[PDB]
Amino acid sequence: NESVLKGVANPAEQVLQTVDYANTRYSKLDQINASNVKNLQVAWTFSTGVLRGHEGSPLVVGNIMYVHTPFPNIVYALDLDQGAKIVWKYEPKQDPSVIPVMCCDTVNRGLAYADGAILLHQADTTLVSLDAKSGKVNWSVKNGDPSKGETNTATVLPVKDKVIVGISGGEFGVQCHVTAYDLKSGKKVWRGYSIGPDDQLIVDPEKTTSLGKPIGKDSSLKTWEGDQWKTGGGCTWGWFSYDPKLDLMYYGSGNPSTWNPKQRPGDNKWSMTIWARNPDTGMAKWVYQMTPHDEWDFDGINEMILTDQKFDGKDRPLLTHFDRNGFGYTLDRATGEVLVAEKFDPVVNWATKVDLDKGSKTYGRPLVVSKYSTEQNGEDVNSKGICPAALGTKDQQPAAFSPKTGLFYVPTNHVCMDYEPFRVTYTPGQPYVGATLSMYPAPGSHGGMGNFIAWDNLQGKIKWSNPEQFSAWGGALATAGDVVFYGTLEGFLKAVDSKTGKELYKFKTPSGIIGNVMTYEHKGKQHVAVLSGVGGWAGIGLAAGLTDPNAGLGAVGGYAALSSYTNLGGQLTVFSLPN
Ligand SMILES: O=C(O)c1cc(C(=O)O)c2c(n1)C(=O)C(=O)c1cc(C(=O)O)[nH]c1-2
Ligand SMILES: [La+3]
Repeated sequence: NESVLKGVANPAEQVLQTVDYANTRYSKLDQINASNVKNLQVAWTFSTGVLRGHEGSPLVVGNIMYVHTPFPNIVYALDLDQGAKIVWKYEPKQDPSVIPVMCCDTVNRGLAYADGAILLHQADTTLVSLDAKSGKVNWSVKNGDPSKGETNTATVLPVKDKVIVGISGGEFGVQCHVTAYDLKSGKKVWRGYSIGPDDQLIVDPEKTTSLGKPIGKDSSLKTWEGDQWKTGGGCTWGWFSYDPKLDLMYYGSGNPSTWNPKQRPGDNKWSMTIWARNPDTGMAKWVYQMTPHDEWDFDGINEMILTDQKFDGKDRPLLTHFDRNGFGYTLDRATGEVLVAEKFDPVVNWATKVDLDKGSKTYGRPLVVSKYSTEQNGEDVNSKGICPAALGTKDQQPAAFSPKTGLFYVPTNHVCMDYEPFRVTYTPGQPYVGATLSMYPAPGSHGGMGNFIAWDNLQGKIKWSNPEQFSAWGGALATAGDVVFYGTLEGFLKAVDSKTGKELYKFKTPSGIIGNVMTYEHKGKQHVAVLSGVGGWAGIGLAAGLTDPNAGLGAVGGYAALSSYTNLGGQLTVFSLPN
């Protein structure tokens, strides 16, 4: 919406979970800079009343702050003028039957502002348009059916007069998609599935290009066996980006259906894929699969950061993406050409490289190492030592980009995995996985399970790396003060120098941080806020109460030592400087 581009142009606000349309997570505010951020103090705090994992960030439109919670996804409206008083509250009624049909915690990744409305996407696949000034419901529409195992954890993207939403359920045999709804009415406009026939994909077989060449007819059907694409995954629970000058929205598709690759032969397109659609029609201009025929649940849903940098001496419209498979891709967001494809964790061993030789016969595909391939090791065989784990080198936590340093600040994981697939039959509403996993720190390094690194997307190198004891599940934020903020799983909100990488600030929030750090400006003064509350997959052992070491799909026993640093929580902490 034009109401969104007016909010991105106001650095005192945050009208999107992604900061800007380009998903850069870079704020122009420079009141809190590298020279005074040591003096940062807590201004005020606010508890949400909800436990489990708190992802996302609050929005601040004008002088009103909007805070969301995990299930049942309550929306608070705090009057920043009235001392953070609750002006209106939206407590939705949802079926508690929806919690067990969620892969990995009851999380919700935030709201969005458009045309005076607060857009909420509930866990039960219900899209609600709430009035920003009163909280009254403008319209409610159900995007899916949790009876079939279809939930939602992602945020929405408002573009022009439409709202594009995602759906979760890659672990429940869901044929996922992305859906555009009317902003003023909530009517369905177009629905672009990630898998299936060409009409359901909304793809031009002669004009939609993959790796520079047309995708052809039945590009996705010819890579699936029989009717298993109807339960084929490729879900869309990540972050959405948009370039208005190109009229293109970008997102990533999730894992292909079950975790047993033997019963799912073929490339399983277009799961694990970067998409580029028209917001109005849904027509894909170009498309690129990162992990063909997945064997490790390397959901390719991570954010698509749009930047304009000089590549080979030419100013190119770029697209950088830090995938779960451990590779940081740098693409031409206009054509879809893959320029760079390197590992942003040196321990990644599942593939030797991503073949980018333009006449290699394997152009654009990762060279799968047979030692760490679960399909080659076969069903009911434990593939030991695969790095990264199923949670990947980087999960839902979004990375940030600083145009001053030209670097990407990505909160990474450092966990490897034992993987044993087995055959499973599909029942609607029941999980459709077929794998028993065990996670543990990488044998190298220092025993830590996380790193906060700086990335150069034009040569594919790590400029500097900061270690972390546990994984870095919190979204990062870079500012014009040469600072980057991110939260640790032990509940620490850290600030590092954009160029050097030195820790400048560290404060203990009440719980582990899996949400994204945000900043805003009220009465002329910059504040930085973050939601605390450990959860997601890293804190599934604490959030779900699991005690088995293999429960929670391996992540319960992988983060056992997390319990001696944090409990469950639901707090928002706001920081500023002494007046
Ligand atoms: O394919 C899917 O349907 C889906 C959904 C989610 C989700 O909705 O949160 C996750 C995953 N997959 C996944 O693979 C994963 O590792 C994961 C971690 C988290 C989290 O909250 O930290 N969600 C999800
Ligand atoms: La998944």
